[PDB]
Amino acid sequence: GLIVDTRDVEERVHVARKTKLAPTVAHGVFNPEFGPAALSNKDPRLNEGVVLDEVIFSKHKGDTKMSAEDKALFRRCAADYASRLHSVLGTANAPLSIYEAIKGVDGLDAMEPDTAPGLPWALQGKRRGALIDFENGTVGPEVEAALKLMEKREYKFACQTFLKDEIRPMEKVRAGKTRIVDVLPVEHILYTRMMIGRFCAQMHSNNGPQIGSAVGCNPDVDWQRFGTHFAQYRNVWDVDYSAFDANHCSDAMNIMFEEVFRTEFGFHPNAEWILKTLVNTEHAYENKRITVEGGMPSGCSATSIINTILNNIYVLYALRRHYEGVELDTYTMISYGDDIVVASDYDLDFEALKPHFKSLGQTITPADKSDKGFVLGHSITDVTFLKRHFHMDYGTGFYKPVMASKTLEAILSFARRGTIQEKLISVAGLAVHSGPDEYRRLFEPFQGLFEIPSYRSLYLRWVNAVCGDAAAALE
RNA sequence: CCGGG
RNA sequence: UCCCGGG
Repeated sequence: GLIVDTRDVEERVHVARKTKLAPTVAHGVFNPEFGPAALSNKDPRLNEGVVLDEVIFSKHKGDTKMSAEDKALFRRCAADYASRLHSVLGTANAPLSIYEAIKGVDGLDAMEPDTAPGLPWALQGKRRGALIDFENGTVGPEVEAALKLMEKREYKFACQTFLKDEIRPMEKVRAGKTRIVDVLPVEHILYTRMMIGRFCAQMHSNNGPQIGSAVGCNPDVDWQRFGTHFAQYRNVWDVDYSAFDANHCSDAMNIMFEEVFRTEFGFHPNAEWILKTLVNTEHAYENKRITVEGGMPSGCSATSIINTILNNIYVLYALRRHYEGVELDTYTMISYGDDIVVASDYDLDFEALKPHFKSLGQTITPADKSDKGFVLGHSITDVTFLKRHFHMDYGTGFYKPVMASKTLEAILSFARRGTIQEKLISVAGLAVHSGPDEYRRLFEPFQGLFEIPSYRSLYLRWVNAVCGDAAAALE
């Protein structure tokens, strides 16, 4: 987005400063080129003379304005995808009750009861539990008063910027490219869930190529579904974006919201209104307040869904801007926010689409670094989706999500205090797909120290997970 | 609590 | 932080 104003200010929102991610015994063995993001501006691991506060917001390069003709084209694409979407999900998009929005429904998990509340509550020193009753599914006066302002479209808010405490490639650590998290007020999250929660629930439940969304999928089971779909196409592309979230233009966001969340598709009028409050935002980071036009706040309710929907419209838009007679049948895709796999029998030229995506403010590049440009004839077994390759399991003949051993090494190399046992169990569920020898090697550092699930036990669990009756081949 | 986006 | 998936 475009920074329009950055006045310094009285009140101060102090972040975090130091990581909770401490090295494990595995770190000494694998010595990964990965470490915790820089959270302090004076982190010695940083490159000298590189201030952390600058690079955080460098992603805000501007808010691409589109022509009348590009907007009408985009409107057509948004409406075309919307048609497909609401056809599959139905039109029961009436507001969720307060209770439902808090407690969730089938396809939509309940709100986190003790996550950050946002502004202005964090300046008062107050937790989510004080504002909202998560067991009961009810709200205090302050939230109800905010609820009332949103009804009448008079509600205004600020986003609380947090530095993301996570493992990053050391190049990005040293370059100070710590990701941020735009924390919205808990009431904003609540109302958004009220306005579009059922839609979201339906999306999650209906995940797959048809709606072009993997939000809600379970890679253990769904890799067989997705893998077999995409293997039917002659060409598959693995597309990377540069700062996807920041670079959604005001025009694209507004038109997408206008076409997808219409009252004629069952939504309350304020579905459109509440989503449109994400366009022009005020961000609070320490003593500064930054006003941004364009871009999606990473950490609002349904950020993943909104990004996924945009991804879908972008691909349609870019193809129709370059080629003639392009429809939704012309290709297939699945995305998860900025992450995307696209396939087609037509030999599309994604190199030629680069400028057409640029007209939206988005920079596409191939997922592999080498080979200067996009290439034809790539298959499903060459691409990364959700940091997972599609490899055929030779025991069952099903697709399994394989993570790169270097990534698993990095994950296993760091942990927060007193979680190591728990993390190992969780990560073993990722690592089983790398096969027995690699599984043994990844956990070898932890032997004698923690309980490591046997390879065999997780393999049988998985064989049941994918279908179930494949397990019931007792010969 | 862990992974992914 | 938001969702998603798994304990």
